[PDB]
Amino acid sequence: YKLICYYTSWSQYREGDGSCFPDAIDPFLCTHVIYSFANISNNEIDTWEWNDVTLYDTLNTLKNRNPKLKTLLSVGGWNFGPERFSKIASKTQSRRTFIKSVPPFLRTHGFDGLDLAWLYPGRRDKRHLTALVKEMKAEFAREAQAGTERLLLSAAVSAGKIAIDRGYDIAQISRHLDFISLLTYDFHGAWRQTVGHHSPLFRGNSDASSRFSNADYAVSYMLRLGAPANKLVMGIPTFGRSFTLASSKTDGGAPISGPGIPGRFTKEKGILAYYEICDFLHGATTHRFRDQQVPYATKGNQWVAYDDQESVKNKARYLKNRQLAGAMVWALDLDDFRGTFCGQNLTFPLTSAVKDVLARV
Ligand SMILES: *[C@H]1O[C@H](CO)[C@@H](O[C@H]2O[C@H](CO)[C@@H](O[C@H]3O[C@H](CO)[C@@H](O)[C@H](O)[C@@H]3O)[C@H](O)[C@H]2NC(C)=O)[C@H](O)[C@H]1NC(C)=O
Repeated sequence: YKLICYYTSWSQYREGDGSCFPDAIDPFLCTHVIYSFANISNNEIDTWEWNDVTLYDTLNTLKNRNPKLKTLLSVGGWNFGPERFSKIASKTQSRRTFIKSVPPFLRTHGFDGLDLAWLYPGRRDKRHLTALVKEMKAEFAREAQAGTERLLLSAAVSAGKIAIDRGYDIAQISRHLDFISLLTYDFHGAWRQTVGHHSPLFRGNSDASSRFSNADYAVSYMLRLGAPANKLVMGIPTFGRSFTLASSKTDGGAPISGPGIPGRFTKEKGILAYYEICDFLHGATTHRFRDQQVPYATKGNQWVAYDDQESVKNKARYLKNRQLAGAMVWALDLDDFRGTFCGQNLTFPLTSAVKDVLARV
């Protein structure tokens, strides 16, 4: 079983214990660690943070302790304009340029592969996305002729049915990618004013429309569209989503006035690190959707949708029963990496939970 874990560059600037460097990663925790977000300049892959070269090296030294540990660098991300991506892949001239620039880069800094994080291609992009993948794999296959281990090529893909139909040719790209990460944790849409869970496992016998907004459907749809189970990786969130209640109503469907207040270390409205959530829980009321098998908490006018050890284990069991390749965890820096916030002196409680399920078979 694979266990793909993302590490984000910007988590280093977090104050106090929130600060996280590659240093804190247990080399034996995951099978692959993806460094989050390289950038693109003059149609060529490039660094983002001033000290990326130092961090790249810090991350890749973990491989000295765990010889089997694979690392990848990811291009794109949320702060990377989809248009910029769209622009690079349409013109075969800039595409080939971008492509040829990658292997040397990755080889210089010690990466075993590239992760494509084109955050949401549109209807006019499908054709070009396919081209990018086809050609990149071809270039990688070629570079291996030089006597070295072929570079890996993966991609983070949307879990929403509409987004999927619109910009992805799943059948095509699947035969060229090494593994696909399903972003099964962006289900509750930031568009409108209601309380809801962003990473439900099941549909839940309790609301007819938007049966497409749960991991179960997402996985079944990908399999239907032709992606091999042995290449699909289900994404599991290590963070939670917060909301500011617009009323004293706390149950499903309650009115929302806006995102929840930021966390001490995370500092972003509407998001909270799992370790921030462990602190929040004190004096909070815990609930759990039985149909969807995920929890949520409320305190004052703040409403939080998150994942605990049990929900995460549940998702992992599901993942194993459908016979998927593994799990993907978004942000090791959002889990309790120090292991000092969430009671149990355990390090990486959430990621460890997934690993336990993947490991007992
Ligand atoms: C990776 O990706 C981008 C593309 O290379 C980097 O970017 C910007 O690139 C330069 C750097 O500041 C900007 O500014 C010059 O030109 C603009 C007009 O384009 C002038 O107005 C400005 O005064 C500068 O002379 C570009 O505007 C901007 N380009 C794009 C496409 O966004 C980007 O910096 C990088 N990594 C990071 C750290 O974000």
